[PDB]
Amino acid sequence: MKSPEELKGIFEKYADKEGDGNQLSKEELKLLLQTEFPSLLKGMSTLDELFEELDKNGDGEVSFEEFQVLVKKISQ
Repeated sequence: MKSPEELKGIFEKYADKEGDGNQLSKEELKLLLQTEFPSLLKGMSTLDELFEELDKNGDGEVSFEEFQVLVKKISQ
């Protein structure tokens, strides 16, 4: 969605590796940049503050409602 089928993709590929492909988790956010740009998860203390930067109780999941702050991280 943020690019030619590059953002909505994570949301069906890794978001799908776990349950539906319309929700994410910590084991499928990292794989995102890794495929597109692994070092996109900077901001220091990353690998975790990317989860709270979107939701605060997803329960370890990130639906496309919280995966939006990342949608502006692919296009470029």
